[PDB]
Amino acid sequence: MWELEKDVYVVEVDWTPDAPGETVNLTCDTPEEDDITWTSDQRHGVIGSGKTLTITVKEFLDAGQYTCHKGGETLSHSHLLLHKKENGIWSTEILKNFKNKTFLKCEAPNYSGRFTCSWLVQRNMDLKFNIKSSSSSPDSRAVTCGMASLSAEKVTLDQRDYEKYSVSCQEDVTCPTAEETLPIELALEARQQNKYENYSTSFFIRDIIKPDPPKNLQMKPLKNSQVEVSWEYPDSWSTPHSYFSLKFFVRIQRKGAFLVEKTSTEVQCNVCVQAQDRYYNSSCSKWACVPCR
Amino acid sequence: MWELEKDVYVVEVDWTPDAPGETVNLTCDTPEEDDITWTSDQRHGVIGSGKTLTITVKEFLDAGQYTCHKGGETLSHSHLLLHKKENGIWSTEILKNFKNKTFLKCEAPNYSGRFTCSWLVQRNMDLKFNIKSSSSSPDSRAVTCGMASLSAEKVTLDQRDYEKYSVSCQEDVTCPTAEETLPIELALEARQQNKYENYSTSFFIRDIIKPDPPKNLQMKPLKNSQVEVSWEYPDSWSTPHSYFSLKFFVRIQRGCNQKGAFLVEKTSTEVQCKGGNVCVQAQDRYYNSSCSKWACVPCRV
Ligand SMILES: *[C@@H]1O[C@H](CO)[C@@H](O[C@@H]2O[C@H](CO)[C@@H](O[C@@H]3O[C@H](CO[C@H]4O[C@H](CO[C@H]5O[C@H](CO)[C@@H](O)[C@H](O)[C@@H]5O)[C@@H](O)[C@H](O[C@H]5O[C@H](CO)[C@@H](O)[C@H](O)[C@@H]5O)[C@@H]4O)[C@@H](O)[C@H](O[C@H]4O[C@H](CO)[C@@H](O)[C@H](O)[C@@H]4O)[C@@H]3O)[C@H](O)[C@H]2NC(C)=O)[C@H](O)[C@H]1NC(C)=O
Ligand SMILES: *[C@@H]1O[C@H](CO)[C@@H](O[C@@H]2O[C@H](CO)[C@@H](O[C@@H]3O[C@H](CO[C@H]4O[C@H](CO)[C@@H](O)[C@H](O[C@H]5O[C@H](CO)[C@@H](O)[C@H](O)[C@@H]5O)[C@@H]4O)[C@@H](O)[C@H](O[C@H]4O[C@H](CO)[C@@H](O)[C@H](O)[C@@H]4O)[C@@H]3O)[C@H](O)[C@H]2NC(C)=O)[C@H](O)[C@H]1NC(C)=O
Repeated sequence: MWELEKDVYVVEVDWTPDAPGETVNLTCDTPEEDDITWTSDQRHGVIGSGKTLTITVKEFLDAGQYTCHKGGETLSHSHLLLHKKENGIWSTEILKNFKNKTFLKCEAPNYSGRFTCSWLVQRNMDLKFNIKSSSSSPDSRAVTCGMASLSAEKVTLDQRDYEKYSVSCQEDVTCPTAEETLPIELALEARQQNKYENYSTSFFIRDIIKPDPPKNLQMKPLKNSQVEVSWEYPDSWSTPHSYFSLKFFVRIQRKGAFLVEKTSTEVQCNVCVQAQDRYYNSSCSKWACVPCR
Repeated sequence: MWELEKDVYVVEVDWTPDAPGETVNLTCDTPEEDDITWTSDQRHGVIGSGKTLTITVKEFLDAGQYTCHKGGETLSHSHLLLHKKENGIWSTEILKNFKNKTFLKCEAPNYSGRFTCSWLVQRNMDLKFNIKSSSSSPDSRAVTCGMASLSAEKVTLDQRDYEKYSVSCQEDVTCPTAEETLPIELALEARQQNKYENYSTSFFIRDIIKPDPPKNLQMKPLKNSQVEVSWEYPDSWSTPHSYFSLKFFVRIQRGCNQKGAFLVEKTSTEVQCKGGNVCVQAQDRYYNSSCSKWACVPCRV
């Protein structure tokens, strides 16, 4: 057993059919010692007595809020969370894994340090999330995450849909030109009723880069059918643009798209264009399209 | 009065004609209390007695090394330095100021944190220097300076020459990309015989930048008299070169000397000279800091 927060405890449990439950002692935080009574928010009536209650916790009915009582007045109360372990494996039932069997998908528009992570949920009901820096050493990269939000978009995998969640985070210390020598190691804590699970990931910001679409994609004709198309870097992108250079791909929407490093080209013809980091093969941006007219 | 180092004290003195000198008590660092006598390395014979010597210090003869004695044997000794103050202003007589009336001139070849400061001296005799971080707060910029060295070069100002000194320094904490939020505050301690003075300066490394000359300035002709000249960034310059960009100036030889040079951001150009020298200097693309020394080659093919 281990403490998640004040008077909230997590109990690791083996979920095999004939598993021996964990015996856990829960003492009351009070000076009195007589007439002490215990109750549960799952079971009806008195389920124990004495300042310290000793119980065998295997099923979820053994979880919930345990309250002390003496002489009709309430005292302290402790909460028990369950962490399932089946076949030696920690349960992964709150989250729905992506096609690649991973759970967390993060993406960043620039090297500033800001990024967002998102996840899927199997059933959006009675959920509680909490994200933080896994490693807490001095030579670790400190991260300050925001609050998790339910997304309007519903992902469709197999032939089934799933609600998506998302959270924004910012990296504490940065020196933009420098190379990242160790990754950002994250850990997601998930609660659902009295079930506890947690998911971890490590990554470098460079691998999660996804620029924003190019702005002001304008047109100007020249001669019969030939036309020059121009645009400009997005406002979100890192500066200076001489350092965070970009390579753009140009396709024609009625793969086979051709790369152009300048911010304009002439071609005969929808005209769609996406962006990518010039020097690193990171994720490309969303397409910015305009009619070939 | 205040202690500079073990048994070396500094005495601030008002140098007006009729100023009352500061009376300072000097006790001996010894357990004995009898038969105690004092001497000076300036005055002849015994100049005092008693465990504690009380004197009025106004002129420089009142300075120097004061030694204790008992029965012909030497005891401890303390050294006194004077800081002159005239019309409320602290004296600046050991160093010779540059044309711009400043005393310290520093220059750095890159944003690494390394840089050097130099000064002139009025009389190169019996000198002792020491440079350090003036502010000693947590949010100050810590700097580790070296030892002052006599330079071979002798500057000539007006119609008179002066010996030059220089010292190299490195900033404790650095992050090439980092923004400068507070300046480097330095302080030079200068000693000359029994005279004490000190000079202070504040600056951002960006303002003292002076790049090294561009390397490998090659030529290759093309057409009549026309020829393309190419080069590359100096090895000393900060990396990556994509971030620490430069602006180059190109002149034709028959801080920044900006009279008939034309700017070129690329590392090569084509130009007509048909003989002579082609000189080129460098500068930071984004900041108007000091330019580098010229790199010249003959316009020959
Ligand atoms: C560049 O050059 C300038 C010019 O030389 C130089 O400037 C000076 O810097 C030095 C060192 O930083 C300063 O010296 C310090 O002065 C401190 C203050 O001293 C005064 O106040 C004392 C008050 O004592 C009373 O009040 C307290 C209240 O708390 C009480 O307890 C006491 O009992 C007492 O009642 C006073 O006593 C003292 O008097 C002495 O000095 C005067 C002359 O100033 C003299 O006339 C007296 O006879 C007597 O000798 C003075 O008036 C002082 O506290 C400090 O010393 C302590 O702290 C150090 C910390 O390291 C301890 O090691 C040490 O043991 C003491 O506890 C120190 O002496 C000096 O005042 C500056 N002068 C000026 C004009 O600014 C710069 O530093 C140079 N720059 C660089 C980078 O080198
Ligand atoms: C993701 O999910 C996993 C799975 O739940 C989390 O894993 C566990 O993390 C916790 C917290 O980091 C670990 O707990 C600690 O355990 C150590 C060591 O305890 C062991 O050795 C002791 C030797 O003296 C022994 O006494 C302990 O015995 C008790 O526990 C066992 C069960 O392990 C039980 O059977 C006994 O009856 C006892 O009750 C145990 O064998 C312990 O020293 C730690 O104590 C410190 O922290 C507590 C909490 O504040 C504090 O009160 C103490 O004073 C002390 O400062 C702490 O309890 C646990 O071991 C991990 N388990 C596994 C399998 O890895 C993981 O943390 C999650 N990740 C994230 C990022 O949250």
